[PDB]
Amino acid sequence: TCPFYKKIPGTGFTVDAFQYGVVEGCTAYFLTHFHSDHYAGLSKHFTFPVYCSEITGNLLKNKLHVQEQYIHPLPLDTECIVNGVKVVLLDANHCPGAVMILFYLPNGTVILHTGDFRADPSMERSLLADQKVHMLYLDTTYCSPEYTFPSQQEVIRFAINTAFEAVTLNPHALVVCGTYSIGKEKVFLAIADVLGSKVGMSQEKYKTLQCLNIPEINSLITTDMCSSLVHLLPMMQINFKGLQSHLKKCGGKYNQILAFRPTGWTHSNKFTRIADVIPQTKGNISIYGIPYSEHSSYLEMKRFVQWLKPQKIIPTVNVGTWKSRSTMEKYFREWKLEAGY
Ligand code: NI
Repeated sequence: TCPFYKKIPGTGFTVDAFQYGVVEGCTAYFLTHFHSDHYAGLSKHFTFPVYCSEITGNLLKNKLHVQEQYIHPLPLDTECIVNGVKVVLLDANHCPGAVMILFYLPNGTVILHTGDFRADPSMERSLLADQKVHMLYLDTTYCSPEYTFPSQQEVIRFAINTAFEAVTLNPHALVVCGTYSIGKEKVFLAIADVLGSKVGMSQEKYKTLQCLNIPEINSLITTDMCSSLVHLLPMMQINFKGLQSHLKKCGGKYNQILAFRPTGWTHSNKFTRIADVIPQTKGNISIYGIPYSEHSSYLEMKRFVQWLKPQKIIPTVNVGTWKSRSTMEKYFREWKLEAGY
């Protein structure tokens, strides 16, 4: 049965609620983004209206085979009426296609559902600037001050400089990047661009990338692994055994692997600057963990919320333990007392 923090009161609507069967009274199911914990339950047999971005709708049709008649894509930054209620989709600065949803309830209440997001000051000049929000359903993934990490731009500067140095010292090195979902495409696209290579990958992952409206993509990716010196592999294979095995398959073209694992936060963020990051090495194989996040840091989250000044906050992440819920509630009250709302 569908939990309360996935229901929008005063509407027939649910958010990211596909794993509960037919939800009683739901007339439209919104999907914020194409990540498995959020789409869990959708397939070609789904027969209710799904509201989402254009990119999410390309993935629903091609990857999960949802029939076209039930997919309702909306443009961003545009007031739309759905089943008699005004809504707006806003860019979430998460993975490709990911949105926040503003609902303008018939009674005058305004609700923002962030989905998954990485808060940014640019959001302070979207259509959020123009009116008050009563309720915030918030992505609280990293809602604790110990969660620090660098900007995406610093992380990509590190990756590009590292890969270019390596391959210029040894033209026979291969670069490998891990993946398990959409998101974090800048990692492998930026490295391939500095090296003058396309990115090589499986047919399944090429298919997923072709749904994402990325400009000039045919110029950047390929299924011909032999023509490429940046390969994508599943995240589970990014270890010394899996990489050894891959190097065997390359027919003696290469004699060294430099590999990247984009993670979210890890506790090595509590000690080490991005500049100081070092790999794990065994023989001719080196693996770097790089903290490329598509969720808000604590500080980014706090800034957004203190700007928005919501009357009530409903967390959507870390909701399963009393200790988590109490920690989050304490920071929300600190933020409100400090800012004065
Ligand atoms: Ni996500």
